[PDB]
Amino acid sequence: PQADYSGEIAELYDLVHQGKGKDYHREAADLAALVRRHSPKAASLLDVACGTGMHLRHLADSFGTVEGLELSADMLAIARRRNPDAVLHHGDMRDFSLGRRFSAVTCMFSSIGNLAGQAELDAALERFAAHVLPDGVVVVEPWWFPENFTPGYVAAGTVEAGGTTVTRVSHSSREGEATRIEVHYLVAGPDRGITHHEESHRITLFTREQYERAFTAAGLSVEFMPGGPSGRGLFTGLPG
Amino acid sequence: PQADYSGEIAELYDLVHQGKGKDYHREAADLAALVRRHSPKAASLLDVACGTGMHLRHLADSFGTVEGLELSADMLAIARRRNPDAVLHHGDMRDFSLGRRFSAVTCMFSSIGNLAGQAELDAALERFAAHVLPDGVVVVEPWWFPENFTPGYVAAGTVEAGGTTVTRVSHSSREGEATRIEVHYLVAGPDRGITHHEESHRITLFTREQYERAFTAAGLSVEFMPGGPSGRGLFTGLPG
Ligand SMILES: Cc1cn([C@H]2C[C@H](O)[C@@H](COP(=O)(O)OP(=O)(O)O[C@H]3O[C@H](C)[C@@H](O)[C@H](N)[C@H]3O)O2)c(=O)[nH]c1=O
Ligand SMILES: Cc1cn([C@H]2C[C@H](O)[C@@H](COP(=O)(O)OP(=O)(O)O[C@H]3O[C@H](C)[C@@H](O)[C@H](N)[C@H]3O)O2)c(=O)[nH]c1=O
Ligand SMILES: Nc1ncnc2c1ncn2[C@@H]1O[C@H](CSCC[C@H](N)C(=O)O)[C@@H](O)[C@H]1O
Ligand SMILES: Nc1ncnc2c1ncn2[C@@H]1O[C@H](CSCC[C@H](N)C(=O)O)[C@@H](O)[C@H]1O
Repeated sequence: PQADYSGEIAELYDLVHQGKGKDYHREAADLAALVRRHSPKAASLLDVACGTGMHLRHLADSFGTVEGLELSADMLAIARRRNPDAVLHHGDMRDFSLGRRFSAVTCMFSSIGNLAGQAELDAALERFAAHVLPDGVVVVEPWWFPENFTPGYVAAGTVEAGGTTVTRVSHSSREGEATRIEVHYLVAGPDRGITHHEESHRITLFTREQYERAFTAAGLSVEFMPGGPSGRGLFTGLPG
Repeated sequence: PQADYSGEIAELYDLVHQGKGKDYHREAADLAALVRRHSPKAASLLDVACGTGMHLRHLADSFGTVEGLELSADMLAIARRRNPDAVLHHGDMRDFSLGRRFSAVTCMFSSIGNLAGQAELDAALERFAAHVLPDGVVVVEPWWFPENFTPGYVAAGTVEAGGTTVTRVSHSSREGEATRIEVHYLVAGPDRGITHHEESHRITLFTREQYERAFTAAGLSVEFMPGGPSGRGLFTGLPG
C-alpha cells in the first residue's frame, strides 16, 4: 500500500477529511489568533507539509502573504490549484532553504510524525527556526504521544460528493515507536462503478520531551497546550 | 472475487443484511400467512437456497417441520448451527431429490436468479413441484424483471458488532440478460486489524413470462404479486 500521499489517495484527501468534520476555516482562524498573541504584527506565514493547501487558503485571508512547502508532488498540485497566487515549494521539511523568513512557520495535522528519530525531528525544527522572523512564532501540531495514543482504534465514515460515495476505514496499531495506521477506501458511483484503494503510514510516537528538545536545540523557547486542533495538543516556539 | 457464498463472505452475511434492515421475522410471518391462505392446514416447509437459515429459524415457530436445501457448504454450516434440530441438505436446487413432499416449498430473496437460463429455471421449478404436497404451495421470490432493474445502482452501509466494523458497498450493471452486482467489504476491529473482501454475482433478469413458463411447465398454476419482501414481488404456484 502507498505511503506517499499520491494518485487517487491524494485526490480523495480533501473529501475524506471534510467528511470527518475537519474545519480548516476554524483552525486557520485559531492559528491566526494564536500567531497574533505571540507576534502582534505578523504579516507572512509558511505552512510546512501543507498538503492540499486547505489551511493556506484560509490563512491567506488573515495574513498578507502565505507560502507552502510539501513533499508529495500530487498533494502539491492540488494545493497550487487551490492557492494559485501563493508560492508553494516542492521540498522536504528535513532540509529546505527558501532564503527568506516569515512571521509564522506552521506544520499542522501531525505532519511532523512522518519524521523518524530525534535527528530528523531536530533537523526539521532547525529548518523552522531558520525560516522564522526574530519576533515571530513556530507552531507544530504533534502526533499522539506514546502514553496517550489509543492502539486498536478504528475510524469508519462515508461521505458523498458529486454523485460518488466514498467510504474510508482506518485501523491503527502500536508498531514499536510509531502508530501503524492502515486506511482502506471504497469509492462507488453509478457511472464509475466500485474501486478499492489503500494507504499505510508509520507516524512516529515522539514523546513530549523529544519535541521540547528539538525546539530547544533549534534556539526556540517551547510551550505545549493540550487538546489543540486534533486532540494531540499544539507546541509553539519563539526564537531566542 | 468469489461467487460462491463462502469463507468470510458467508460469515458477514447475516450482519450485513441485518444492517440493511432485512427483517426475517416479519418475512417469515408474512410467508406463513401466505402459505396458510393457499393451503390452510400446512404443517411442513422446505426452504430452498436457505443460505444461513434465517428464514427457517423463524418459520420453525409457525410450521411443525421445517427443512432446508443449500448449495454453499459454508452458508449451510451457519444454517445448521442456527437450526440444530432441522434437516438441512447440501445440494443444488436444479437437481435434488429428497424423497418427501412439504406443504410449502419456498425459495426466497431472489436466490432463483443464480440460475443461468430458462432450462435451469424450468428444472428448479420442476424440482419444487416434485417436493410440494398436492394441497401445498410453491413460493418463489424472483429477482427484478429487466424493465424494473436500475443499472448503476449503488448500495453503501456500515454496521458494527462486537467492536468489529463492517462496511459493504455494491455496484450493479446490466450484463447481457443479467445484473452483474459487485460487492466490496472493509472489516476492521481493534485486534484483528483491517481487511478487504469482495464478491461478484451474475443474477439473471428473467422476465415475468419466463417465470410463468417455468411454473406452468412444472404443472403449477402461477400467480405474481408485486411488492413482496424486497420490492421484487413474489410468485406462488399451486399444483394439480
Ligand atoms: C479519536 C482518537 C484517535 N486516536 C488515533 C487513532 C488513529 O491513529 C488516529 C485517527 O485516525 P483517523 O481518524 O483514521 O486519522 P486522521 O483523520 O486523524 O488522520 C491521521 O492519519 C492520516 C493517515 C494522516 O494523513 C493524518 N496526517 C493523521 O492526522 O488518532 C487516538 O490515539 N486517540 C483518540 O482519541
Ligand atoms: C432497491 C433497488 C434495488 N435494485 C437492485 C440493484 C442491486 O442489484 C440490488 C440491491 O443491491 P444490494 O442492496 O447491494 O443487494 P441486496 O441486499 O438486495 O442483495 C442482492 O444481491 C446480493 C449479492 C445477493 O446475495 C442477494 N440474494 C440479492 O438480493 O437490487 C434495483 O434495481 N432497484 C431498486 O430500487
Ligand atoms: N519530509 C516531509 N516534508 C514535507 N512534507 C511531508 C514530509 N513527509 C510527509 N509530508 C507531508 O505531510 C502531509 C501529512 S497530511 C497533513 C497535510 C496538511 N498539513 C493538512 O493539515 O491537511 C502530507 O501532505 C505529506 O506529503
Ligand atoms: N443452484 C443452487 N442451489 C441451491 N442454492 C443456491 C444455488 N445457487 C445459489 N444458491 C444459494 O442462494 C443463496 C442466495 S442468498 C439468499 C439466501 C437466503 N435465502 C436468504 O434469504 O437470506 C445463497 O445461500 C447461495 O449459496
